[PDB]
Amino acid sequence: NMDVIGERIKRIKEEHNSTWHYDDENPYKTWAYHGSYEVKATGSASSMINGVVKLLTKPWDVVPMVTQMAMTDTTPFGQQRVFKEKVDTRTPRPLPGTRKVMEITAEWLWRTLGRNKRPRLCTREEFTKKVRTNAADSAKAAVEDEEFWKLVDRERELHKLGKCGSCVYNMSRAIWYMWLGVRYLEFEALGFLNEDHWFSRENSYSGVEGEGLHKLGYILRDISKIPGGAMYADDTAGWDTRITEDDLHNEEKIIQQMDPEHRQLANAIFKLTYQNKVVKVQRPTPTGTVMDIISRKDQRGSGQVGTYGLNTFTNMEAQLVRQMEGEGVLTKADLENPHLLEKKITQWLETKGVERLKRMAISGDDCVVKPIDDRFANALLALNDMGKVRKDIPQWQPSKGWHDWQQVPFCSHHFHELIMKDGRKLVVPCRPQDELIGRARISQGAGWSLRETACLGKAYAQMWSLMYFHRRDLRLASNAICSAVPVHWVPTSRTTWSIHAHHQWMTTEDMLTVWNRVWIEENPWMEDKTPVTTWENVPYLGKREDQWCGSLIGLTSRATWAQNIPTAIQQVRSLIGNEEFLDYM
Ligand SMILES: COc1cc(C)c(C(=O)NS(C)(=O)=O)cc1-c1ccc(C#CCO)s1
Ligand SMILES: [Zn+2]
Ligand SMILES: [Zn+2]
Repeated sequence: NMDVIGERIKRIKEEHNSTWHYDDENPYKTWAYHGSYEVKATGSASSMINGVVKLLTKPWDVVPMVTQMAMTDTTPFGQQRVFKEKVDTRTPRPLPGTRKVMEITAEWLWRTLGRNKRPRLCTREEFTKKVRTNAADSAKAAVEDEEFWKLVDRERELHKLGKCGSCVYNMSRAIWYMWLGVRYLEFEALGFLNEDHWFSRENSYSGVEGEGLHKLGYILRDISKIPGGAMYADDTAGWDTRITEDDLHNEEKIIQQMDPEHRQLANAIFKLTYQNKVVKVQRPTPTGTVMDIISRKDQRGSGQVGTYGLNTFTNMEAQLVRQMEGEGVLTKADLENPHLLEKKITQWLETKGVERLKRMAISGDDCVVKPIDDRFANALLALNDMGKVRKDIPQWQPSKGWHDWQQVPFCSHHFHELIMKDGRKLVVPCRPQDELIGRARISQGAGWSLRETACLGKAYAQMWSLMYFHRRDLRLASNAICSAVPVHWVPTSRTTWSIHAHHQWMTTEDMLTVWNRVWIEENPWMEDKTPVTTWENVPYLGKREDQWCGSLIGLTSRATWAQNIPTAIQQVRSLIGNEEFLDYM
């Protein structure tokens, strides 16, 4: 193993030869531990609170989920316990018949995914444009420095030789340049999966990449029209820790479709940074804080360019295998059999594969599957054996599916079908309201002025006006925030890092105009393009559904908040100062 990871550990060991030691009280059980060095502790035990959002959501000061969200421990202590609880495990090797079906399905799926698209290298200028559009950080400064690109070039020359010197995953500007450089090289070799939308629904059938939260419910409703059994949406317990050596070798098959110069760099990423990895994690000790240097051959590195796409790929494969078991194509005897008949798998993929992909909505580890019947509920042999054990349910207990697409969980949301006052139907995204309020009350970092805090508050308010307008409390709080924040101040930072977010709320354009563009003009499931001219015609969930999804409507404290909200708005305005404000109430 040292022939692939040895150089990286050697450079770390040499840079910290003063404090480098082999701490034999290290807690690693499934990861190879190489050594430790002294570091300055980073992170926080609590998240910073957005005062503008907090002042305008007084009834949620007394809400447990809202309080919990504001916690989140990122200190070496928090790092260590998350590591222990999840990441320090070993997934049993799938059986030989299971490995054979996975291999056949992976080959077929990669061929299907690359039927129209050809892989390509991503560039310095693409990465630069992405970093700049995200910053609008020291990454924009690094990208502007020529010396960063020279370090990138030197690392790439090692990769071309089948060597790695500085690509270390993290759980001086040199170590920052080496981190950003590692990320650029991964983007260079595997970025095409995202940049050329390989997991778009048109290209992958099951995929939803590029679709947007506002489209996911409509796609779930379209899946519900397909004849078959219930809709299943099982959660995997820590998916990234369940990515096996066999999954990694199956994902690597995409290199067969690459040009020689591309294949060489992508092979370097796979072999040196995915199938082998050097990881840095902080750990508190009685003497202070230390950085541990660890390594392993499997699992997925969560904060990587290829993670979403490769998790989507492996989940599509795993769900097709489960569909085959449900249909009787794969038996218990087949999974144990190294010599299992490849022909029946090939025949099922070639005749039914695409139709079975159309029965799914897959986004990374998130899946919704509508099998041909309910035999799928009990088809658990391959799923458990591939290592994709379902979260909080005994291993052999049948899955529970839904016969209403509106009850189906997907991507931390569920979706409602609303009837507008004019008779038109809308499909809207929704989640427990406490989660929406709790998240909006969290500020992103310390040393933030009232202006930056208010502008992030406005971003949350405008996201609610666009995606969660159907929640009575959120429309009211959104109107309150936008009345409290100067009209000409541009929303800043980001409300989410979700791939399903297109950030149409990041504007000073009228929110009703943005609402019409997204929900009416651009909406392919909205045949009638008649605009909505007033928010009074922008619908709400039925009051009982709003309440079932966490609304405080009907409570006295909520009525008291709604009545007194001009007072709280005025208090925010007075502390912001003499600026131009508008009355949205
Ligand atoms: C599936 O969508 C999401 C999934 C998750 C888990 C989270 C989240 O909680 N993010 S977080 C941890 O607060 O950063 C956020 C969203 C989105 C919010 C708004 C969106 C939009 C749009 C249309 O353009 S998409
Ligand atoms: Zn490297
Ligand atoms: Zn709901």
